[PDB]
Amino acid sequence: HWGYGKHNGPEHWHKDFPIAKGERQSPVDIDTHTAKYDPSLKPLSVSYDQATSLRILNNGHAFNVEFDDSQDKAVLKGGPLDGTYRLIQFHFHWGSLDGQGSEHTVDKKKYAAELHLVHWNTKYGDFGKAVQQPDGLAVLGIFLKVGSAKPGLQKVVDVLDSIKTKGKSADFTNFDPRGLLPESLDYWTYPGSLTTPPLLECVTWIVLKEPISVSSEQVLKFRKLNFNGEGEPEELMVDNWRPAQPLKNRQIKASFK
Ligand SMILES: [Zn+2]
Repeated sequence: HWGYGKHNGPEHWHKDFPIAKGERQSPVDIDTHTAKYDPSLKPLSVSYDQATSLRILNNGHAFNVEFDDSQDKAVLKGGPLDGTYRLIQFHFHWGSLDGQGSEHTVDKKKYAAELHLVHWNTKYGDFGKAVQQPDGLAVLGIFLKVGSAKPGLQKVVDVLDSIKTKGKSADFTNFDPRGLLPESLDYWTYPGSLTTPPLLECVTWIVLKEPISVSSEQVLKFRKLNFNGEGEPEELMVDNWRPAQPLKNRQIKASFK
């Protein structure tokens, strides 16, 4: 039912998902004047050498690259996190134009896109159990700006033509998610939610300060995808981002000075 249209987009999600009006919704604007450096925050640790990508899928709202999360092959630890979080999928949100597309903003600035690397806490034993808990998920969010090409993104861009419409998928093995990281892993963190329905308040957000650069050619490939299924009227998969939600009572902490 839900999507990003005038009729079914973020403004309306609360009708079927009333947590959309909740106290810990994502994304948020990150005000660098109030998001204070916290010298107790630890560095992020990613152990991705055994990461095992399986498939890439157009699910009608984005494309997901899915990973084998049956063992500790690709894990996020440290930062604000207690214990071990396994990578299950990554996906992006992006705009129709370069000046919009990110979900998080930084002093109201919107980036061209935002990458989300979705991990779940092995405390809970599978993703479905994890999403029911406040400490269930950790999502690493990485901004994209348009400039030089990102070499590590090219493998993704090169298969998007094979999953144009909703429901299409392709084999996608041997993808290295380290290739999507920026050089600095300085971050902001706060407690929040999934940014699509069901909007569950189960996420420790970790949003990197440093954007990655992608080329105009790369992000243009994103914008050729379709929200629709095969044989339906074309609706380009663009502006699949939720806008900033109220911070309410929450604290955003910065890992860096
Ligand atoms: Zn996302």
